[PDB]
Amino acid sequence: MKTRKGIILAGGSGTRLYPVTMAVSQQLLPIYDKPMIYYPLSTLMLAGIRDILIISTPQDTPRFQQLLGDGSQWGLNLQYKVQPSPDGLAQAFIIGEEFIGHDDCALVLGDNIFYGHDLPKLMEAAVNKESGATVFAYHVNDPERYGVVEFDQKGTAVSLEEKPLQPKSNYAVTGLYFYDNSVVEMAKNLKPSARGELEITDINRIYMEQGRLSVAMMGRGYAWLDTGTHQSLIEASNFIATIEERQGLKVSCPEEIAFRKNFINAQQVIELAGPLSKNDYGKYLLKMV
Amino acid sequence: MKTRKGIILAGGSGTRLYPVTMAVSQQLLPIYDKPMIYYPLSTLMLAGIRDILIISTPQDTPRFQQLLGDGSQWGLNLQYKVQPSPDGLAQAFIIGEEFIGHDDCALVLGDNIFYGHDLPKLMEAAVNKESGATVFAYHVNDPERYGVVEFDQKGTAVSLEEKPLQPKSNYAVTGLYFYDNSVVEMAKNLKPSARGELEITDINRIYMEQGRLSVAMMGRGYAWLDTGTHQSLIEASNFIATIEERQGLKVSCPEEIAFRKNFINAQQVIELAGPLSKNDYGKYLLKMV
Amino acid sequence: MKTRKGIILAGGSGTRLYPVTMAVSQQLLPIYDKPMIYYPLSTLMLAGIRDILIISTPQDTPRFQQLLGDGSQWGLNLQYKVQPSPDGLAQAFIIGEEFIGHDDCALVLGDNIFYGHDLPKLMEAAVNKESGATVFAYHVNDPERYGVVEFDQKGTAVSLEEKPLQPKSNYAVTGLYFYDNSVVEMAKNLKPSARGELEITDINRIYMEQGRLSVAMMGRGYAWLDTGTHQSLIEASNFIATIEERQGLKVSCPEEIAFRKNFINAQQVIELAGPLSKNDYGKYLLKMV
Amino acid sequence: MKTRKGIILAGGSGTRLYPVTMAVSQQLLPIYDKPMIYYPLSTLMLAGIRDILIISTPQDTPRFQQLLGDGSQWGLNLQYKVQPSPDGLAQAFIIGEEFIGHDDCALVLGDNIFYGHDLPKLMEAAVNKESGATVFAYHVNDPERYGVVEFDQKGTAVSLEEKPLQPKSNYAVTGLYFYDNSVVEMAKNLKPSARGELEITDINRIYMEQGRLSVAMMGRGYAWLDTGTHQSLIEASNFIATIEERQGLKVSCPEEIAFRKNFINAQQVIELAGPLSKNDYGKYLLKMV
Ligand SMILES: O=c1ccn([C@@H]2O[C@H](COP(=O)(O)OP(=O)(O)O[C@H]3O[C@H](CO)[C@@H](O)[C@H](O)[C@H]3O)[C@@H](O)[C@H]2O)c(=O)[nH]1
Ligand SMILES: O=c1ccn([C@@H]2O[C@H](COP(=O)(O)OP(=O)(O)O[C@H]3O[C@H](CO)[C@@H](O)[C@H](O)[C@H]3O)[C@@H](O)[C@H]2O)c(=O)[nH]1
Ligand SMILES: O=c1ccn([C@@H]2O[C@H](COP(=O)(O)OP(=O)(O)O[C@H]3O[C@H](CO)[C@@H](O)[C@H](O)[C@H]3O)[C@@H](O)[C@H]2O)c(=O)[nH]1
Ligand SMILES: O=c1ccn([C@@H]2O[C@H](COP(=O)(O)OP(=O)(O)O[C@H]3O[C@H](CO)[C@@H](O)[C@H](O)[C@H]3O)[C@@H](O)[C@H]2O)c(=O)[nH]1
Repeated sequence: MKTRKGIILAGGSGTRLYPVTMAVSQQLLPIYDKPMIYYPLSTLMLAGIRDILIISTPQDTPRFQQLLGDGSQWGLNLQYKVQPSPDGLAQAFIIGEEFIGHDDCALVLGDNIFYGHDLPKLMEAAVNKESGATVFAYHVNDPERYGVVEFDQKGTAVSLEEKPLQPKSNYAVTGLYFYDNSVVEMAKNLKPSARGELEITDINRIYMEQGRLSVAMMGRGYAWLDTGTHQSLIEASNFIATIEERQGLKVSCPEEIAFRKNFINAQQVIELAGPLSKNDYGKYLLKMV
Repeated sequence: MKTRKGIILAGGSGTRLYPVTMAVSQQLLPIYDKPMIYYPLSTLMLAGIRDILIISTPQDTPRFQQLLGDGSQWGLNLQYKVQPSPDGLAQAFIIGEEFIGHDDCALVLGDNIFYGHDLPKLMEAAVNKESGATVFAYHVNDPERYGVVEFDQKGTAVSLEEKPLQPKSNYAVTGLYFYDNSVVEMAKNLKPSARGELEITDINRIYMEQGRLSVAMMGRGYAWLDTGTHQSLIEASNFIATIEERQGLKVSCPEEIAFRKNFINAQQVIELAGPLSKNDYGKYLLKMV
Repeated sequence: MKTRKGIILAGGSGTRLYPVTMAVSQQLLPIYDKPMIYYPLSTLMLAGIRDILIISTPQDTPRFQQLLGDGSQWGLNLQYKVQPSPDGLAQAFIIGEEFIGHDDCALVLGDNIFYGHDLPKLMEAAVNKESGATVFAYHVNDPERYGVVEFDQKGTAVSLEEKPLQPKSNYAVTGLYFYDNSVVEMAKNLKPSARGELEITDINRIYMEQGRLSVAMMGRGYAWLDTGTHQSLIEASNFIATIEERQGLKVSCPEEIAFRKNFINAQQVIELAGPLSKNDYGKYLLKMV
Repeated sequence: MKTRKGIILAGGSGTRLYPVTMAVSQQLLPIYDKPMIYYPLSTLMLAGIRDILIISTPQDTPRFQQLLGDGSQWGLNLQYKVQPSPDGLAQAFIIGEEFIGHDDCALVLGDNIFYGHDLPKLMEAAVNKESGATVFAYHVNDPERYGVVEFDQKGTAVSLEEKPLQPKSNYAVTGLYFYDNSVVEMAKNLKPSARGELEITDINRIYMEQGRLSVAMMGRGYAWLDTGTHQSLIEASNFIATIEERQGLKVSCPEEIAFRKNFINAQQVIELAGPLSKNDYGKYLLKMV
């Protein structure tokens, strides 16, 4: 089956970004012209996923609801669930067990921003994979900060380690994952790691050992914009601004993607444009159709 | 009397910045490494004002309270009051009548960012003025968007117009004002303009006609950053970021300002820095003391 | 035949960028960590093109030769020729007539900077096209400034205009072109335009009217960094720096491309690294092998 | 005597910046909208110095002369001299001995960028000093990279060390110095240091030991931009671009300075702005007068 459910994990207290995140959720922070979460949301929409569960903190979930509603305005079906404590990426599947049901599901971090050509085809295999899991590898300068995947000479991925002190490679596993239905029980069966979290890397290693993990390489022609510091956030906004102003197009605009993939029509677009017409956003949509 | 009370007017629905202000008050949005509200707050602190009333919309006032508390952590006394409808800048003095009492009071807009090494000195005269008012002029190339002050050959302020279609000068009257106690009665007597607002420019014209208006000039050593569009927000964040890292200092950091003006001591700075120490905002403070 | 010759047109006086370009040729200006010309040179190398003619002004041509030499150090064959006066892009084929001989040839502008995922594949049809020409269309905000290609409902390119006052579309024809051997005679018979230049757009319209022009779409996932203003130059440098620092990889590094495509071996790279080892460039190459 | 002569030391091979300095003199590289040399040149002009000697390498000197000419277009008198080998900053006084004659003279490095609203007043004292020397200190986080000046409790300069492994303070002695006529003979008596150069710090230590040294402090309102690496160059260009755009001015624009200090008149400004009018550098000047 094609993966048609997705979860955006957008919780966390954001201590690493204080004081900016003392009174605004990290995933609501603007990346130039739109909140951060519009980017990973766009990534799921580009993969054809329209049924999505958003997980956030007790305090932030209602702000995401206020921003997005049930998503029907974009031809989506959005649901929300609260994560009491940030216990690890894998907890997303426990919290989302009912939402997932017996289907396949993708997980994307609310702060995962991708930009690049052919992202839909980069994700196509993952979306259509019969069983197992797919993750994406990206070369970074500081592998120690991420889940790291090692490849042998044939170029086959043969190991995964979470924040290794001596990375076996410079390839980090990104915040976009595709899983089959077995991930739910797999997650419920995990024990906390040394840092007290249900590790996504433990989930991935299981799939790998059973030969069910596909590691899709995301080439250097793609940008995976970091959002870990005040500096990286402003560099992400400038990057997106440089692209949009030059092209006269927006990057990860849900309304545009919904329209282009026919989740909604021109008429619906014109309505959505109304409340946004005081700036380039609403005008952009009207000009579009 | 030295002006020792101040009001930060930080209401508004933020429609102009949608969708980034759909779930977030514009004044909580970050300008590089701190919430926008830290900027006008620092401006008042730099004038020696420690008793401050923050006004916002019903919905947003509690978020400002959660972010700032009563201000005692920085040696300030912050109180809060709500503005049900944005009836105009001058309504700040009606809502703040009880807070003001019989004292002089300054008003700063919550979305105004003032920068300038000599600003404290420039505000000194305004703080000490015995009666009347002081406003701050800044050269812009789009005067038609603001209150505009015209000067005669001698250099005396001769007229004030709110968004003149044919500006008489290129000097905008910025959102920082120091008034004597009579502004409250002036405000309570104003009638709404054509746009249905109690205008700050009408208040300023009254002081001008009584011969009690001083105009402080902010020359090219100053910056008054635009926060009106997605584009101006990133331009403002870029400005703060480049100046802080190239000049090795922090712009409008209340903890630093409170410490430097002795509102708080080194022990308190370290205590405040703890929760903020995962990034340079907190580490800078620890190094400072 | 596969296109195996290329021309980099890097002349012009650069008046648009004065006074920066009174002091340095535009194509020698740094785009973060390397001279601008390294970018279009990398593009040709990525297409497998190693036999290249560099055209510049009488004053600058020796500068490029000083920088690049004959390119043998990177397994290329670089030659130089002077363009007495900037009489138009098409003059490149007259100046390069002897160099081109009877072969196919690509033309890239010395200030053309592309960044994106599958560039080699995007150019593959062009490199292998039997006869005719191939150009690349990119969506921009200001088509008026470029050669514009209009598409009909079916998506077929139906017209080409050079800087139309009323663009028939928002697709600009970039500075990368692939031609068969017939372009030389077209160029020799072209009459100057209203502005007194031999227009590349007239050459392209000739191919188009013969039904021999392919228009390869460069999606919004690619960046075509503008280099026309002081502002666009720093946005380009920041864009590249953002990508490189995050990845720990360089964009358009000729030594790396030469090495990866086996134009040179590791031993060769070590020698090239020597004179560059005082900064990350030299160190990067050493680390690479 | 008022200091009326200045020397800009602009040699060196700039190997740390390869490959961008392979075919371009480092001081001809742009810092946003004008060549690097314009900055230290403006620093001298702001001190009222109009008789200037530019010293560079045998390959680069002619390029500066090509760009700047005799400086008469800006009411200056510029002359040039070649430094055969980079034997040290202090060699400037030997090479420039004939130029200096019996007068006082300032020395500024060709790659130092000084910014600050009060710099002119700050330099006024130095220009008027009857005898002795004035140097400029600036706080840095990496004092070990520069000449370092230590102050006692009183605030008196008590030691000077060139690149100390154990810095005695964090105040760097920047690349701007004002000397009386005794500096020439001091230079003739210097012996090369361990690194084989005539050190400016030995000269300054002599003045210090004779109790004839003044140290001007550049505090928070100043910026002293690093131009040593590819990264610092873009950081410096970002600083200039942001300050210029946000504050509506030009940093170190010789035409503007020449006009404002009455070195040239409005007609000459327009004439000079013509060739520069395709962009804002020229348009700003036209608007200025
Ligand atoms: O104790 C925790 C841990 C994470 N989070 C949140 O979950 C998201 C994950 O971010 P982060 O903690 O910085 O990622 P890491 O936990 O360091 O790494 C995970 O996410 C990386 C990027 O997606 C993967 O490379 C790693 O393999 C995976 O373990 C964020 O928005 C966090 O706020 C919390 O709230 N609390
Ligand atoms: O009743 C009100 C009116 C305004 N605001 C806020 O105040 C700021 C002011 O913005 P805006 O209303 O759009 O500015 P204008 O009212 O058009 O202009 C005012 O602010 C300018 C400087 O920013 C001055 O030059 C003008 O003279 C003055 O009238 C915003 O964040 C508003 O939301 C409130 O909170 N309540
Ligand atoms: O005789 C010439 C003409 C141009 N150039 C250089 O080529 C580049 C092109 O810039 P410019 O001359 O300003 O562009 P245009 O010639 O106005 O336009 C051309 O380049 C555009 C994309 O850059 C295309 O869209 C247009 O169709 C094509 O005609 C610059 O670095 C020029 O200096 C030369 O070296 N020699
Ligand atoms: O004989 C020489 C020596 C240097 N330079 C140039 O002068 C600048 C100085 O650069 P560099 O030699 O690398 O700096 P240092 O000599 O290490 O440091 C000097 O410059 C610093 C400020 O930039 C001061 O703090 C130090 O005290 C002073 O010794 C460069 O553009 C050089 O190419 C010359 O043109 N000729």
